Amino acid sequence: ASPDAYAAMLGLEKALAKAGLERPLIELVYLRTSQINGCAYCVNMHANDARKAGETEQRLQALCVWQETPYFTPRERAALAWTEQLARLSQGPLPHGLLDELREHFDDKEIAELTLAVSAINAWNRFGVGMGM
Repeated sequence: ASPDAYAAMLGLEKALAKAGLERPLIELVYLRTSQINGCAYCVNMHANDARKAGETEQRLQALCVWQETPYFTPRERAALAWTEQLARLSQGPLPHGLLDELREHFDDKEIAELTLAVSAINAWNRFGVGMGM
């Protein structure tokens, strides 16, 4: 019964849904940050969503540890490092190179889309965790 809240939160996923970032990738972004933030609700949602959109079990189980795995592409790995360091903003400055490295795999407008995706899920993880979903 804060409907003004739920919809402010949907207006992000409404923009993301119009975003030129490929959906399998924003699902890896959502699933990975939900791992880091401990939203079990979000992890179960997007995990299955990613299944929906055709992800393999092998990559799904490797994302928890993607850094060490060959299963993700350079473009994926660059979005996953952005998402990892923006999830852990509490702990660290971002490394200076991160923005530059990102530009070697995404055009400027993809980066803003990547960034709203990661911000949107960081928001949702906080609603989930806070309300014991």
